[PDB]
Amino acid sequence: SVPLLTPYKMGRFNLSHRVVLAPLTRQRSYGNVPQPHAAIYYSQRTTPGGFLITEATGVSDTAQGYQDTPGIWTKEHVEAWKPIVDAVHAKGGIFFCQIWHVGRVSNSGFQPNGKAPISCSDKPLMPQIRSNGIDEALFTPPRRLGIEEIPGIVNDFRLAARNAMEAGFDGVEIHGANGYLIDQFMKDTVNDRTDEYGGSLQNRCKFPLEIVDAVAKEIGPDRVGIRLSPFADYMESGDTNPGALGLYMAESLNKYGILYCHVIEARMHTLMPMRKAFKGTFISAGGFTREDGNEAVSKGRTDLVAYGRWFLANPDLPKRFQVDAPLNKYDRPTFYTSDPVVGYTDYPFLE
Ligand SMILES: Cc1cc2nc3c(=O)[nH]c(=O)nc-3n(C[C@H](O)[C@H](O)[C@H](O)COP(=O)(O)O)c2cc1C
Repeated sequence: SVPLLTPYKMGRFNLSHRVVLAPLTRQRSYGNVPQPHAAIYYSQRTTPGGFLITEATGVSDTAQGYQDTPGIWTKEHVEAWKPIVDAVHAKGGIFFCQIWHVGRVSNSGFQPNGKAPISCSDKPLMPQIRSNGIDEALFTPPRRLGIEEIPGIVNDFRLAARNAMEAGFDGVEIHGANGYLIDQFMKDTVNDRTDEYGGSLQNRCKFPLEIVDAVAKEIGPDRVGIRLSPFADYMESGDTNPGALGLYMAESLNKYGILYCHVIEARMHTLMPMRKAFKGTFISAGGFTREDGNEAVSKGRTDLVAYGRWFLANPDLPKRFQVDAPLNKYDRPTFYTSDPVVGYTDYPFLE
């Protein structure tokens, strides 16, 4: 009866409902290592046939810009993620690992040898902001990547995709949104390169398309999604022509025949052109209510809807939605704190 709670077939996966766990950075993977507490967390949010996306997961030793976000670039990361994946599988979840590199959204304190964060350009991020006291930028201005270094970062994503499979994930979500490394190349206010990776829409999408290319070759395009936010400007990532960026990307990922395109809504024409252009599954995110999502599903505006904050705060979100029970309030001050339990796995199920 309830459109959000109607099954849906995502390529070769059968989903019981359309209520997806959005990727949610929780900063509790000590030392970039996934922790057994995450096994409880994602397990609590699993339903048979539910689709879950992990928090963003680093592709390399320089992919990090916050403390305690997990990697999947070492054999060690692989082994620690296995029991988390298995717990999700035990309750019948389809579980995709979202893979990112923060690029310029970082500092020397997060980089090996204390070196500069890397980006498509050397454009400094929030220059008005310094750390407590020192006249020193909070976001250590980034090093512009040599074109000789770009294939060996695009390979970093190919390899993280490989290690996701090793850990047993069903698939991978490429984090091409929110002002991080992939979005940095795509956005015209950030990418001012005068080589083949910059200086034009096509040049600017070369990077993401190379990444999609290498991941889908590694693991199969049928296990590959990408997240885009062409309309956002998180971390100074706005585009002067966001409708064009969006359409060119959605159109351009058709060639590759990947599984899904997952897009964050603007401040609300926008998502539709991308949806009609992209032939596979479409996932919409950003400020959905139950009723917003029921409506988007029934009117064919999207196939799935990712909920981030409400799902964070309600381990049984899909059930609650099935029934319209009241939701737990989300406690913002513990989104990003570092306790294994508090504001992480102590949001309650329905009495
Ligand atoms: C605590 C917090 C962490 C997040 N971490 C990520 C991230 O790892 N990757 C990502 O693509 N989006 C991230 N998001 C965005 C969510 O996936 C989602 O798009 C956003 O919360 C808007 O959806 P909502 O209205 O359901 O909360 C995060 C959001 C919050 C609140």
